[PDB]
Amino acid sequence: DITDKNQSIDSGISSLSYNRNEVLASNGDKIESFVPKEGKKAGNKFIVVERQKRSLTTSPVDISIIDSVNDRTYPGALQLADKALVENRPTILMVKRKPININIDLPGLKGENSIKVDDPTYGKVSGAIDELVSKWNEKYSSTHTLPARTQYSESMVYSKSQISSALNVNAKVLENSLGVDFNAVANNEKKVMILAYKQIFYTVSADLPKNPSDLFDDSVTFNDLKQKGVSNEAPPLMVSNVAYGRTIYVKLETTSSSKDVQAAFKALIKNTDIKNSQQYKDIYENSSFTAVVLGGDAQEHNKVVTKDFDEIRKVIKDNATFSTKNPAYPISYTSVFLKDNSVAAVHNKTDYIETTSTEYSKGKINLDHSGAYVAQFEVAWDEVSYDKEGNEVLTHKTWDGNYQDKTAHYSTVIPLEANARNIRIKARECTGLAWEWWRDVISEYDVPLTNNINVSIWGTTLYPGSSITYN
Repeated sequence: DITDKNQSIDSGISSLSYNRNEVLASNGDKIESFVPKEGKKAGNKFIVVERQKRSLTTSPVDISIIDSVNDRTYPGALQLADKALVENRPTILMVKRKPININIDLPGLKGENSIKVDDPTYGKVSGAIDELVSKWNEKYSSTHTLPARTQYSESMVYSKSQISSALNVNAKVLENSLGVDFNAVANNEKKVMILAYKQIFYTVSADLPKNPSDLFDDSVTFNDLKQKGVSNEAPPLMVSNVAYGRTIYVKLETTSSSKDVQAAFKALIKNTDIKNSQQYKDIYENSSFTAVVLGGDAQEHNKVVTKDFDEIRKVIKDNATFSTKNPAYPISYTSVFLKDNSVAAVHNKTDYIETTSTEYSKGKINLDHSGAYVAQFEVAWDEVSYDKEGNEVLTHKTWDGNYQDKTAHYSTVIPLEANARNIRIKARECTGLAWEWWRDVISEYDVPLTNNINVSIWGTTLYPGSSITYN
């Protein structure tokens, strides 16, 4: 009973100012610059990046607990709604607890899947569930293993702050357990795709209280709570739900930049007969598949890393079976504002860059003048580069051998850089007054920058011959 006159328990709370749609918000990073496009030389290739702005906004209900085989949050715990909570390290409230009812979502129990907890508390709650669980085993004695509810999530990685909203997990976690090299994808060197195999066995639901005062014991006056920490910035919450099980986390990382990564990757995953593409096969060489299992009942720090995805597969699947006997650890939960008893949701909002790319393979041109006459060639193309605006800039370049007699069997190669475009070859036979007045023995326009563009002419002044193969 404070002099502030907000003495009644149900009064303090119900009369507590705040905005649910904020008190639990995680306004991400605030980026404001980059460059719409960029090419880059790295080995016998030409990299083309593109920088688009993206804004992934999400409002989660399903919050992931940090210390999987460890930290303990449960149906009843009362946690203030502050930033600590968001970082999976929520402050906690401990006052005298009046009885409550638990209920597990386990199958074939609708009607008898509910116990009471005379003294809401971890050990208490846990044990209860324990007894609850077993009781099931009893009703289902010829079954020791039942499938687990798998929830799939998946996405490439552009930022901690990005993958962190997409998959809905503390970014730190991934950065340690899966070991992410952000700055490598941030520079489009590495391309990462993370897998989210949330294994579910069941949950536990704490029956909603008609009123707050129905939780704390009468001896608990709202003012002790205003004291425990509550405020317009600490609206207490009750864990309305907890889901138990684990989570398989695969990481598909690579060094390529061939636009067909997410492609190859997905093809690989879904294991579609397209994954036998020679191109894919190459993108696969430069890729490492790491898969770990968090949550519980699984040798901590365990981990896999195979170039053969088949190995990642056995992992996942062999983690579907959910033993009813062995302990199931907490991995997800959903609290509720006492006051309005509405579901408490987090506000992840952030802008990030969407890297996009393609790779170009170098090539050279070989000329074969096994001709019974004299000829001059004219090879010209454009080298591409990108300005600060992300615009193409066509630098026109020509072979210094252009406009020059070449006799019975000549030989030369013309090294073209992987950023070569508008490639046109053209051999003109020298029967006439001058260049623009000779007959064309070959003239291919916009030739493709193949491994090798070989132009070979042959023939008689009168009866010329020519061809051009590609690799």
